[PDB]
Amino acid sequence: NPKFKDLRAYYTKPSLEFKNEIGIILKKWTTIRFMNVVPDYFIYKIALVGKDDKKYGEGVHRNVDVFVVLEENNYNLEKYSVGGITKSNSKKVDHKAGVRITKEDNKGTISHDVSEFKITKEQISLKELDFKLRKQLIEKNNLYGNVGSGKIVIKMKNGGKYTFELHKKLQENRMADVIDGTNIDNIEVNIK
Ligand SMILES: CC(=O)N[C@@H]1[C@@H](O[C@@H]2O[C@@H](C)[C@@H](O)[C@@H](O)[C@@H]2O)[C@H](O[C@@H]2O[C@H](CO)[C@H](O)[C@H](O[C@]3(C(=O)O)C[C@H](O)[C@@H](NC(C)=O)[C@H]([C@H](O)[C@H](O)CO)O3)[C@H]2O)[C@@H](CO)O[C@@H]1O
Ligand SMILES: [Cl-]
Repeated sequence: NPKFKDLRAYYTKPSLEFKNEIGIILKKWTTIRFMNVVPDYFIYKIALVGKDDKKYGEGVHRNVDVFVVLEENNYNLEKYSVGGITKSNSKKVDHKAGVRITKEDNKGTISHDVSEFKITKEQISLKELDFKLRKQLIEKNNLYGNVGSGKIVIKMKNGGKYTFELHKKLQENRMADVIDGTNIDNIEVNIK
């Protein structure tokens, strides 16, 4: 009940997608480092968390895509987002993955729904997957209305999996983890 409010608000935030941009990293001036992205005359500050800190050194980084979710921060920054950095596509991707949703309402009834998640990137961040999928589950399945727990599992063609626990926000460090979008096989969602 109480926890759903915060999650529903976060996962209904607006997002932005920047592709084929350049990232600019200057000397560390605070506790976390940032990649600056300037698509159209405003500077986006992307926190470098988890694996991204060692992945991007000072200087210019070409072929950068960013999945952006602006949010509040303790650094006094106006256009701040965490993770979501990937390598731009070498060429167009036109792929898709079936989503299988099992939901048990607050009355015990078990239902099923299906959707198709469209994949247009070779490399996709767990940030993007987690965010887009939860937003879809809120809009179409009322996630965080009556029920707000369970899991999203991204199943890969090689047998790998990536799990997002629905009762809390995706851990920040994992927002920088990236996977092969073309190798996503299907997605399983269980809400309870
Ligand atoms: C304090 C904190 O934020 N710690 C996180 C780890 O999360 C904690 O430990 C977990 C075991 C769990 O108890 C969680 O609730 C805690 O916050 C985090 O560990 C990942 O947690 C997620 C669930 O939130 C998964 O359990 C993940 O295991 C898997 C996965 O299913 O997603 C296993 C899977 O085999 C593996 N896939 C491959 C191909 O290797 C994936 C994958 O490594 C991750 O999804 C990539 O993000 O992991 C736990 O690893 C941990 C992940 O690095 O980060 C902080 O330490
Ligand atoms: Cl695995």
